[PDB]
Amino acid sequence: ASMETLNDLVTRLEHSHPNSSLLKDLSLIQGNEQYNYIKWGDLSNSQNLNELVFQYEKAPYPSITCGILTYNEERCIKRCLDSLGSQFDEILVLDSHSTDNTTKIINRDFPMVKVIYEPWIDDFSFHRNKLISLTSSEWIYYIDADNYCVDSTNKFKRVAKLIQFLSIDCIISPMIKEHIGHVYTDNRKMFSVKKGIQFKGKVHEEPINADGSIPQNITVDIMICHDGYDPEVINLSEKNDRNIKLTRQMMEEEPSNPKWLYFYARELHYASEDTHIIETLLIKAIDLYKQSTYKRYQPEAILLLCSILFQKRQIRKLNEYLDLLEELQPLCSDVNYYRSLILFYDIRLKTGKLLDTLKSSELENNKYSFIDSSKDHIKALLIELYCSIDDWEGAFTLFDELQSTEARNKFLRRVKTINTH
Amino acid sequence: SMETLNDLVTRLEHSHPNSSLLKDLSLIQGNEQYNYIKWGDLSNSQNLNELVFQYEKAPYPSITCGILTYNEERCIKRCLDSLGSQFDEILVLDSHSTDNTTKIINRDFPMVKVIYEPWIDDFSFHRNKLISLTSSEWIYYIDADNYCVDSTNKFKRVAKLIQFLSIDCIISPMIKEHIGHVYTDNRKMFSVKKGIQFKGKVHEEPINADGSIPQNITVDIMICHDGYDPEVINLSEKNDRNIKLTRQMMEEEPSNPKWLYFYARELHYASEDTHIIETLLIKAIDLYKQSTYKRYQPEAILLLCSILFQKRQIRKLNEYLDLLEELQPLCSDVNYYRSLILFYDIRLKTGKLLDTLKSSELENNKYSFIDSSKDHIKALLIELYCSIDDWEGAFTLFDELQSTEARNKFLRRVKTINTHI
Ligand SMILES: O=c1ccn([C@@H]2O[C@H](COP(=O)(O)OP(=O)(O)O[C@H]3O[C@H](CO)[C@@H](O)[C@H](O)[C@H]3F)[C@@H](O)[C@H]2O)c(=O)[nH]1
Ligand SMILES: O=c1ccn([C@@H]2O[C@H](COP(=O)(O)OP(=O)(O)O[C@H]3O[C@H](CO)[C@@H](O)[C@H](O)[C@H]3F)[C@@H](O)[C@H]2O)c(=O)[nH]1
Ligand SMILES: [Mg+2]
Ligand SMILES: [Mg+2]
Repeated sequence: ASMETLNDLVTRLEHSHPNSSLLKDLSLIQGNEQYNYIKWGDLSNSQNLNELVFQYEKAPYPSITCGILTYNEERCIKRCLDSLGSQFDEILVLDSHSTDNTTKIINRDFPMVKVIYEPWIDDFSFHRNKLISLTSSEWIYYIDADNYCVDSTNKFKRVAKLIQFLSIDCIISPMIKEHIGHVYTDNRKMFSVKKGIQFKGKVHEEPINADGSIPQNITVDIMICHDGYDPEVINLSEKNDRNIKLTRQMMEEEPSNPKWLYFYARELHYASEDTHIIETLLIKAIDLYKQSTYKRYQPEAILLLCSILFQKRQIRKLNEYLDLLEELQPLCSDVNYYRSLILFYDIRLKTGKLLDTLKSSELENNKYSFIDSSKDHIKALLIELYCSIDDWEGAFTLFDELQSTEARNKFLRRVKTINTH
Repeated sequence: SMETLNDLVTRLEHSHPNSSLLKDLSLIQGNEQYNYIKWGDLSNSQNLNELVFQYEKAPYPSITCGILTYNEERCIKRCLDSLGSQFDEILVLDSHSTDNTTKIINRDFPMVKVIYEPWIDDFSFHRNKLISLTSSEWIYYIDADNYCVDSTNKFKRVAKLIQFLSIDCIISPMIKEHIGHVYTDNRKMFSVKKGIQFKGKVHEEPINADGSIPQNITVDIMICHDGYDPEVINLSEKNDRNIKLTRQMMEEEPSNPKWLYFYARELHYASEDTHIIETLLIKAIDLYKQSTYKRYQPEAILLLCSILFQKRQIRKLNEYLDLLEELQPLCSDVNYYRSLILFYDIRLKTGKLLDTLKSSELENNKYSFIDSSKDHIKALLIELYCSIDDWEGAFTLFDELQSTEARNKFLRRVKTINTHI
């Protein structure tokens, strides 16, 4: 009863059965090489592998309930429901007594959907834990009313079947694409309801194991869209205020929990509040993380602080927090991202000083050339320096001053390419 | 009592802003150099009044315009038309043109006198023969591929002024090449009463009767030249002519650096071995040490510098920049080259930064908590590409971006660039 990774199993099947349902389901799991499973024999024996593949073939699909919180979502509720298809065995909408057409649109166009009511009490976990309560299926998947699936393809059913069949203990995250096109992978939206999992936290809630441990998240190749942060459609300030209210509530409940300090900092940052207050909150959070087994968001907190420190040019302090992050997360790309930002800033600074020194040492200061009386060669070098530091206005300005054809070409060439290309 | 031409200009700018004297003085560029003898005290408004009226009243010296021609049917009329009726005598010395050159002159310009003299590979001999044939006080030389922009009687005025103030010099109009570059030390106009003679078979120049090198004064007269326009002229043919005559001068006057500079320059135009050119120029610069003749040394040093910069011999380049600074403290080209060195090193740094980031962080199991797609890193690389003027690389990565927040900076650059057209 050996154990190997999902990726190891993938390899075998990519030789043995490239059209097996098992391989097709496995390849929905991202980061396959993480995560282990237990085999019940020698799978390099082609008979045993055929029996595994065939046993997956005829295994049942777990039942899955889709749970949806609603409050005043007439804008998008139909978009949401239509995107789900017919995968799910049940669709519960827990509505907080909407005064728009939300429930009318549901009753009218979606008679299969069950609508339950529960008044809002400023606790996302309470509402989501109520949906768990009402679920008949083996699994739940949560989608929000301002979300919609692109490529349904029965992938929810398939993922549930695979995870259950291979006895993997986890929460499942689809990918969630914001309206700007940025994709989030740690969402924690789909799990079995038979293990005593409960959400905790009034906002920025997450699923917690019944023993209080933090479950492993596995991201799957299912794309969900969101427009809840699109300023053309919604009042971003209203939601930022909702989040601040509930985050503050959570801080009062759970001081010394760094999670809420980070989110408080993050929300004040969206509202363009005093960065020194944000800075102090993040420093306190990072310090609190050291008392905590809970590590989620520590990287994100360090990186928000970094963004502020870089902006304030506190390079020494910034490097100390990058070093800390490098230690906590050896393979995190963001460290060298920031190390690179520091280097580039200094490069542009050096360039700017060179430009200024040249300009004002031969600012027509009587001094004479032997290469060009018009000093167009110096002007042309200054132009290159301007483009180098992304000061195109200064470039265009001095370009107009050029009294030549050879001097003008280098810039004209470059400009032509941009318009066309 | 003696003072500068600039001093007289100052006095007159207050007293007599419409005097001929001041109008004529202002044709002289670099007035602050050069001196003259006042006759007493010009802070007296009557003395100055008399000087002014004396100048108003003084005669214009006679000027002959001398032109060498060989097969200039293309441009001889453009040339003669541009001269106007200024001159007291126009002499063409023709080397037995086979084209229509002299027919055009005799048909369309009957007052012009045409003399013939077989070409003997010696520009000085031909120019001195023009001196012999001159009836005026002054000679001004123009070539057949030259044409005055706007006469304005400036030649007669310059001659009047220089003679009235007893200034000992050669006169240079400004000569503007087809590319748009202006040369100021051409040495084309002087009195034929002082035993001046041209020397050198090519790149010839006027020499005082005692062997000394006259002072050059540039005047605000624009002359155009298209004799280096490859559209119209066979440059290689002209280059071969000059190398031949230049080699003859090196045999006559070895150890005269002038001819080493010109031989190097000509071999360079013809893309000959840069090591040979370098060796010639180093030799020339070393011969300058032995000579009071300093003309073309700055140009020799700068040609060498161009070559050394191209070969990336930065230490040697800096020695020759330091020499040029010691010789020409106020020459702008030293700082130009010092800036080129620093800009090149900066771009190298930027290039290595780009290469290091891209190779360590893209597509290789390192992860981000900022953006899982790594578009923030790609966005920074795009910035680096633009900084070093590699837009094609920038365009390529730009297309990989999925976030519009990531796209924004490059889009606005390009958008703002676009509106400037
Ligand atoms: O009083 C209320 C307010 C909202 N709702 C519903 O709950 C869902 C919450 O998502 P909403 O779009 O409002 O919050 P958002 O900031 O976009 O979501 C994140 O933040 C949420 C809160 O942490 C999280 O649940 C979500 O998954 C994140 F993406 C949505 O479908 C609302 O209709 C409600 O029923 N009653
Ligand atoms: O065999 C010949 C060849 C040319 N000529 C004439 O001499 C003049 C100068 O020649 P050209 O303009 O071709 O020489 P270029 O290289 O442009 O002039 C420089 O180089 C010249 C050579 O030092 C210098 O005189 C000139 O002022 C510089 F700008 C021009 O008007 C020709 O028609 C000639 O009469 N017999
Ligand atoms: Mg939402
Ligand atoms: Mg010419």
